[PDB]
Amino acid sequence: EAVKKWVNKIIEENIIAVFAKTECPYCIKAISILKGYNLNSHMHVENIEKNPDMANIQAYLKELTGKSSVPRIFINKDVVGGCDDLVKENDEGKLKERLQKLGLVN
Ligand SMILES: [Pt+2]
Ligand SMILES: [Pt+2]
Repeated sequence: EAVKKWVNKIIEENIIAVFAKTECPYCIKAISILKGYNLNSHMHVENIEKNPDMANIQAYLKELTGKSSVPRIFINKDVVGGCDDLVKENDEGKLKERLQKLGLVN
């Protein structure tokens, strides 16, 4: 239960929640895209590889999203998914619409 509660608190306390790991190019790219929207104040990045419970965290992220890979991206508890999902939403205008509805971008 403790792992699930830990992941949940990260997702609930931060509007933009990103689970990543060390030296992960698509993590870095996703985080960079999000920071380009000046989301820093409402973003939290958790490195789940530097964690004794990495497998449990990944299994729970898969239960929540369908995939165990990082990056895993949540916006106001909604599953965005991975960096490719973020790029699709960004290119098609859905990311900006998300952030507008949250008051995060004018
Ligand atoms: Pt943070
Ligand atoms: Pt691992």
